[PDB]
Amino acid sequence: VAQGPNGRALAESMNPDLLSAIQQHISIERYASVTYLAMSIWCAERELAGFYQFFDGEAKDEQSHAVHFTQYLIARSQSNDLQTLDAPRQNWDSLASLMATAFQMEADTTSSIQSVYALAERNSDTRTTVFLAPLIEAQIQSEDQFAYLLGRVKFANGDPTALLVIDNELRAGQTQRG
Amino acid sequence: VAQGPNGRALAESMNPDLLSAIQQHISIERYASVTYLAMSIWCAERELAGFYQFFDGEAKDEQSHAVHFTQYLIARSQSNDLQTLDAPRQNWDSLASLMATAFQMEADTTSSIQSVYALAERNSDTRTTVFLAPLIEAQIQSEDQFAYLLGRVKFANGDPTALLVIDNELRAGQTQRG
Amino acid sequence: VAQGPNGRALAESMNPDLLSAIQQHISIERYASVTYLAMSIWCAERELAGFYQFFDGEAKDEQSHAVHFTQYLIARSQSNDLQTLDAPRQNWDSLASLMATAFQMEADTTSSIQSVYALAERNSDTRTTVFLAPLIEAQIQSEDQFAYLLGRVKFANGDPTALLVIDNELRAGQTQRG
Amino acid sequence: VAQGPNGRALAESMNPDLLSAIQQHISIERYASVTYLAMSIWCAERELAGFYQFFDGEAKDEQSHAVHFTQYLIARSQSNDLQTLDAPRQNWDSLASLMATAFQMEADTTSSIQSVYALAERNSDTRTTVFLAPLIEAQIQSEDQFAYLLGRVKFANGDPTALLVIDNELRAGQTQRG
Ligand SMILES: [Fe+3]
Ligand SMILES: [Fe+3]
Ligand SMILES: [Fe+3]
Ligand SMILES: [Fe+3]
Ligand SMILES: [Fe+3]
Ligand SMILES: [Fe+3]
Ligand SMILES: [Fe+3]
Ligand SMILES: [Fe+3]
Repeated sequence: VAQGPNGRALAESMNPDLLSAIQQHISIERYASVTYLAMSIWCAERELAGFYQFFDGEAKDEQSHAVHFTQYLIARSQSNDLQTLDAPRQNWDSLASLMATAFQMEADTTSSIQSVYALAERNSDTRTTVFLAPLIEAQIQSEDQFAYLLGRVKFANGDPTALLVIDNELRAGQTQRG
Repeated sequence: VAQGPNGRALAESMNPDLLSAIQQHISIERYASVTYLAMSIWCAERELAGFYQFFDGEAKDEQSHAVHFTQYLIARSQSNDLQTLDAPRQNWDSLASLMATAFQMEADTTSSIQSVYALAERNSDTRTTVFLAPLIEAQIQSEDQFAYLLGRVKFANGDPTALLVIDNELRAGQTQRG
Repeated sequence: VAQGPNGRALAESMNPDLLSAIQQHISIERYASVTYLAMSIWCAERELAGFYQFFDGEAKDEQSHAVHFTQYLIARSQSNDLQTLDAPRQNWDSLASLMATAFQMEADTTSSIQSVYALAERNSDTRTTVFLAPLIEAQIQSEDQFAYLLGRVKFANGDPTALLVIDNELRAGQTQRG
Repeated sequence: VAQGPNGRALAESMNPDLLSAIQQHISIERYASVTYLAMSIWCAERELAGFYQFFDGEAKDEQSHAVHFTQYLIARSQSNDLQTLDAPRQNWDSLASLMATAFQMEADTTSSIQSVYALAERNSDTRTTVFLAPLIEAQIQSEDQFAYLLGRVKFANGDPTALLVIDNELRAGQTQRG
């Protein structure tokens, strides 16, 4: 039995380019987490308590996704390499602009997973393509959810009254089309 | 065993300037109470039933704070001196202006506690600094809450529709960022 | 009513040096979080599942502490500034060496809070000294806990059998002297 | 409606090389089952009751996997061909050597599934690639589990005391990192 780079017994070697891609994706998830924390703060600063609660939860969820990927590398007997984390964006001129950044962040997270998936396919690392598939499935739902929240905020057309109504929806947990 | 100014057994003498400062602070809490009663009435007169209920409760809470301080003086064997209470402010041109006065009242209550705290520190009255600390902690949360209510009302920008929505939030007990 | 740097109504201005100190401390808590994640991974890589679970939980707790501080800045109407986060230490030659780093990390977190506390005292920012006191109290218990875990691991003197026994204690939630 | 090789109505024909690959994989699962039975016996002969119970359960699970594949061939209207089963390995010089064989057996089971998956992909048999994906996902977890058990036994470094502790973990159902 061979030992993998992290010292554990190795079921199947992993291409170093694929390993680096997964390590970079962990950074993307961690960056999404701190971005949603920054968005939660921006919303709290403007008394948008429902949006604050929503993004506070999204920050914790993205971190959980990051840890899920670190656990996969452990399972593959590959080394983890936790990287320096950039500071998030922290300033927006409107809730609509913040929600656009949030949607882009969610789409960019999927694009990063898809890039890892394509590289796994090129290397015939079927454990990795199989591992990623339900995460891509979850990303479709998150993209649908963020398109819903962004579209509903844009529908409000900057009316504070409409934004208060939506804020109360989010506080109540009404965060998707259902 | 020595007897304190209120006749009870005295654990530790208190500087008369610190005693006067605590007696004055009791008046501040009582004045905050009647101010919030006046605000409750102003809101009821304009059918803002959620704001009326909120301030009715704040009035009772501020009175409870006042009594809490009278109990501390009893515990320190110091005399209480319940003072003449000024009439509250009763007229505002808008809910936003009323909420600004409410926030200032809450901040001024903290500033009064802090002044008592500093005087206790100068006199090394550690019983008093310790007694006041959790009250200052509670004031941070109240200041956060009143900044939230004021900021949400200002966000409404005088739209009656938005103010009705916020009024219903307060009636439901949704009074903080959470 | 004045507006604070983050745009909310301002109860009491804050010295910019104290604000920077709190922002830096948020970074310390975030760095403790990612350090404990790195330690959790190191333990998982060596099948020390109880230590892995323990540090996984500590990572989430430190992040919660960081968010608690961001909420205080919001409450004080001060700006948050989420910073670039250094990569954690990731390599240790023994569990005993890892636990020494963990204890030092916990002690250094307290030292950072104490430095903020002293600066608040110099500026007479009593809201901040009061806010920090229960966090310092919690740090005493965490330091006691980490001294216990480090000391118990050192008692094992590198015996894998003893380390397996302690690992099972941690998996069971037996993480303190009690 | 056409009839498949096993006589049932045929939804989609299957390449004979892919059919043979699935039949061979059923043999791999059956061989893993009898290998884990042999390991269960080896452990029972040395009073390692927790390891005996663990491998007794793994033997039954591998057999269930084999039956799951026979059911897929039935569903595809393909013939099953239950093959002669080799005798398992039965002798090891140490628990650590047995656990190495167990890990290799688990990894080899995944490699066999991956080979079937690749052949299905080459033939565009999407029913089969989809059917196999959750089985590959389960194999990642089993490989992680067996790397954990092997690594924990190797950490014991042949100390009977440490092996008794781990044996009791397995009897209690503590068989993964968690
Ligand atoms: Fe994510
Ligand atoms: Fe996301
Ligand atoms: Fe009060
Ligand atoms: Fe008050
Ligand atoms: Fe902390
Ligand atoms: Fe800590
Ligand atoms: Fe199997
Ligand atoms: Fe298996």
